[PDB]
Amino acid sequence: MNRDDAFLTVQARLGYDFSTSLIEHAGLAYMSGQIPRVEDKVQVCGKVGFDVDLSQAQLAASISTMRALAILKQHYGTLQVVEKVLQMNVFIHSTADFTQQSEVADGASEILYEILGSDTGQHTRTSVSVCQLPKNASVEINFIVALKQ
Amino acid sequence: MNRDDAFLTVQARLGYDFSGKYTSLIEHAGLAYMSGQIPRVEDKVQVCGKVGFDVDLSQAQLAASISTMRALAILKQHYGTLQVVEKVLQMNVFIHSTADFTQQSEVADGASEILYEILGSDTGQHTRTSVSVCQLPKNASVEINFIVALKQ
Amino acid sequence: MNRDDAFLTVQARLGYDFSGKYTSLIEHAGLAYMSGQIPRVEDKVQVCGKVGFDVDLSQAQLAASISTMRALAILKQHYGTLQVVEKVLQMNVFIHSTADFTQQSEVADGASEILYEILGSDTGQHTRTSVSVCQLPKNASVEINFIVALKQ
Repeated sequence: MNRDDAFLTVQARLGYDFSTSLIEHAGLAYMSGQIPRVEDKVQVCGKVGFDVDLSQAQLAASISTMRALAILKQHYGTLQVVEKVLQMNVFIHSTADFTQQSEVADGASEILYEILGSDTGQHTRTSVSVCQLPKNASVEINFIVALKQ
Repeated sequence: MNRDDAFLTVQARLGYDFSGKYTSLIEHAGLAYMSGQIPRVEDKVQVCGKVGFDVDLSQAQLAASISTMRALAILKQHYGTLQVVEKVLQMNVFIHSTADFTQQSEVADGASEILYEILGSDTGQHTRTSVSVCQLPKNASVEINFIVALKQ
Repeated sequence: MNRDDAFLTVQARLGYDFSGKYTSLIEHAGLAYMSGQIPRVEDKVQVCGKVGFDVDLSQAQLAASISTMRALAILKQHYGTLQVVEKVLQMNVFIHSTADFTQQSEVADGASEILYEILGSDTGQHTRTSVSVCQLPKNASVEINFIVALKQ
């Protein structure tokens, strides 16, 4: 399966309709932080490790990533424009005893590998816990993406 | 048109003078990377405390405005004029808040609005991220960093 | 004499051996993006805990130093030598701390000093952001990421 069809499959599996947010400069796309919202309605709200568990937090990370990918696909028409996801910053709304930030971020990284593949899905990342996020969201993720020239 | 006079006007409206182990700004390949700015002006961090506890939404928006004006003053000092700005590529807003504060977007609007008023809706467009942190240098309420594309 | 010798000297001074699903470093257009580094060396996240509670300022500075040395070791492994570094464009420092900790700048100085000691006051110049977070992977006390310009 190619990148755009794989995207469609992940979108159907999650059960959401995903189809300034992004600025392009010098072959790079800078993307605003994305919370797990669709239309407006924030989809996974709460504090990870208290009222949100690890599985749900990974889901939230997946949704934020799919939103970013949808924004790219809408702006450029196809995910074939992605050369590399250079950087992914994951901010997790959690308790002060939660230590599984890597596993939560794996929920986003897996989406990248599933849609972009072994090589193009490679990315650097940072994962930290914050004490709150916009509209009580549980995860927020931003990206810098290299675009194919 | 006249971004520098607009900057001076915001400085007058806010009532602070901005024309007063790391580096504030580094340029590479036509981009200026800027260090995180807390609201320090005329010495003294201006709006200290925890948003949603001893700092309210309006004061937090002011704090965001001050951090942004600080960044613009640094740009004006390095490049002589805000006409050097092609685009604010990225603005990261870190808000020192309580665990029930969910209006991070409204706090960040205090910075974004300054960018739009001074630079215009075109050169003022920017991506942004706004998250709550549990503390900041010198008990500051907001800290903001930037990546700015430069003209020519 | 050069930066690699300085790295070995600082490594001896610190007393850890650094030569021993994401990617640590990706290069694009002459920039190396680096993942956030917690103070992991000799298969132990070193230090760990909440700064201002069970980690004091000195230990947090050591943690910041270890994360920085890790980043430098990754660059040296990828490129064979630290002579490829032109500038550390950006260093973001996230500190696991209490809600009363306000010395984030002093913690980040532990990283900045490593950069200056190994790379020099010129190549070691960097912009920086330092904020407190409420937790980190594996209960770590500091996590640091980097954007580094390469000489070309």
